[PDB]
Amino acid sequence: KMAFTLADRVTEEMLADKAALVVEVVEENYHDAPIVGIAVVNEHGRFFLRPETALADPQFVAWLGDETKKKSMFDSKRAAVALKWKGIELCGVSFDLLLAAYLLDPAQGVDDVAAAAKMKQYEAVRPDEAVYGKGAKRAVPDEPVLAEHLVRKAAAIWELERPFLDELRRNEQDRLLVELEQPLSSILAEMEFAGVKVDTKRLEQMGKELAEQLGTVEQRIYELAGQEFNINSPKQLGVILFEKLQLPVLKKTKTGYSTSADVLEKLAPYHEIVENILHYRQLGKLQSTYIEGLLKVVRPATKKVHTIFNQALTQTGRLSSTEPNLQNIPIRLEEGRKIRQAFVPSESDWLIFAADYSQIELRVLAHIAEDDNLMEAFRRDLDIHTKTAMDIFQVSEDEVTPNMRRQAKAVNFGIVYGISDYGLAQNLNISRKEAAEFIERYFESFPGVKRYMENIVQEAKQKGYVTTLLHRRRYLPDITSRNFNVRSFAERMAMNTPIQGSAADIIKKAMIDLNARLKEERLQAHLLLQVHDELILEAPKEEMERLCRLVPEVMEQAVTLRVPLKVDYHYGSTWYDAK
DNA sequence: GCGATCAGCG
DNA sequence: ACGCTGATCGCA
Ligand SMILES: [Ca+2]
Repeated sequence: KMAFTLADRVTEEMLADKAALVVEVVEENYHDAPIVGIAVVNEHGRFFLRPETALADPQFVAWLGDETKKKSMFDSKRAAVALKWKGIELCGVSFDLLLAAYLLDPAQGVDDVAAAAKMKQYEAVRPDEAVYGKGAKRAVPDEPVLAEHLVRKAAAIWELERPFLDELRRNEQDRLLVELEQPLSSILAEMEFAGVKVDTKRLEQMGKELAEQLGTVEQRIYELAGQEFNINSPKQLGVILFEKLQLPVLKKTKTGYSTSADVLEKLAPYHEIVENILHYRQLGKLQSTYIEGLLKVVRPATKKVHTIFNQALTQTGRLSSTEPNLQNIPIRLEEGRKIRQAFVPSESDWLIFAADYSQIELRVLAHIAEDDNLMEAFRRDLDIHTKTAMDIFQVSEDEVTPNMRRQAKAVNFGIVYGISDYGLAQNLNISRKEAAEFIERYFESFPGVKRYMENIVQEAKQKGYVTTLLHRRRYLPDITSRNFNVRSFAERMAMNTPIQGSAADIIKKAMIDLNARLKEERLQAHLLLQVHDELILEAPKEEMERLCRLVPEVMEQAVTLRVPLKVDYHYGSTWYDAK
């Protein structure tokens, strides 16, 4: 139905200096994945190209890499990385429909060109899943069906750029797309392609050691239970704990007895089995997710893992990381933290360098709320988390353990983001009236935070959404819900999204500024990971000392707030040492 | 496939 | 009855 040239070679008119481009990669993980087809729509027509012809044509390759040839795309990072795996560079991406749709309304869950086109009443294109199918049935269709689908996706991109930019501009989000998210996309593509090298001999050794400790704990559980059972089975675990052993029931799930760690911790006074269950789950989580899981996704020839940072998924503007998730590598228990010893530089005599923001969301909050005491606290470079721990546990500063700090940190964000007296009581193991008076007290010291909580909720009711400092947006239609519970979850999102999203805006700007600076100074250091407020790099050891001044400065100057930004930084031979 | 659970970020 | 996530596993 749609007209296009099914082309056997590349011609000059496919290389105009503006086009909609589709480089189709069907597999979810696009690392080292087939490119199944190419479409180009421009002023001279609509063209389908087979990748074996276009990607071996030197003039098409030059066009891909020419930054003065502008491409409109959907999910351009996916194309850029699949092309990098083919040894081909993509430059000149000036519009990315996925990131435009994400910015306009992250709740759409826009995952293909069709879902984005629907936002503008454009429906002359099919959903990807209708063309390829799902699951075992998923397949690349016959070439004429493939070619028209790719041409219709590019025809859509061609038509939708203008209405999407128009609405971005009305939302004050046009520079957010063109100067933040699209430059970031190219940077994430370099980080993903570069990968992180893994010491598989060390991982494998930790795996055999764990499997031994697992059995020993597993046997002691069976002997404390007086029988054998599937310790991972909540049916059986619940039966053992709360029927055979008659331990008190403190919580239920939709499906039975809860055995979450906070329940198990409150049962430690009653029976010794519960802490063995705890230790068992921790060892098995390390084994399942971080030894075996990692080794599954290590590319064996290079010993690299190549994550995918999803840039159009979270409702706040954060990234997430998938397959493997390199944003939740263990750190807090020393047994788990050692897995970070298997993450190593990718070259001899290079080192890992990790820099991260100190208390970023509370500094953002002090700026946005304009709370005098909170601003004054960060002007003094106070550690609110440690001060809060001192108060909670009635200890001196030197007595504050890492445990108490991250516990006090959960109270600090709990209170600003709407924890109730009940939940704070359960989290702190204190009475519900103490919990409530503690909350009254903290708002006595930070009344400007309290006003911000009330003001932001009123502003979401009036406007229908909340924004971040760089104008990221999140609609909250449930804020006017008649249902008490639904409305409440929406109010807590109103309190939290502008703070967490602004912290996301800042580190994203930090990454763009950092890359420009590294390039300007002609350094080999390059980014490997982002972990929400943390940047991890690797670099030749000859560069460590320059990076100790460069990276913190770049991150601290990314934005200017009414309080300073603070950055800590470490480097070492493995990710474990970069602390 | 989903819900409970737990690893991380604040 | 703080918010944002992803992987694994049993299935009440
Ligand atoms: Ca931090």
